[PDB]
Amino acid sequence: KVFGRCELAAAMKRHGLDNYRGYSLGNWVCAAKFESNFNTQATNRNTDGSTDYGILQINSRWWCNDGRTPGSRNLCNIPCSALLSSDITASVNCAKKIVSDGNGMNAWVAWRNRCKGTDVQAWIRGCRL
Ligand code: NA
Repeated sequence: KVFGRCELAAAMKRHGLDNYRGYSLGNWVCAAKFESNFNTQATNRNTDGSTDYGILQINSRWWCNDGRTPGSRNLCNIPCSALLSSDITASVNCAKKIVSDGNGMNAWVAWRNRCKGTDVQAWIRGCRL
């Protein structure tokens, strides 16, 4: 599914991401925009052979099992295909584990490079939340 901005904002808010570990909702929406373009089905392969899955482009080396990433931890205890669902529950629950991991949202390279230190409130402006 390709989310609309406000639609995703509302879903992320419902799943407890607004202010999760101190990151306002706008951060999460920004990160989803530049990671996946709001498309739950986005995949992208890395040079290391791992792949990133879903709206938040969660990586198969650490976080999910895709059956093809040797010596990967599956710290979210999920098949990586669960991350591509139109229901973002799994992506959100895994993202909460990642963000808790000690590097915060810097784990998301597009967040660091395109959202961090910008006016991220702009990503939820106009939305009914
Ligand atoms: Na893995």
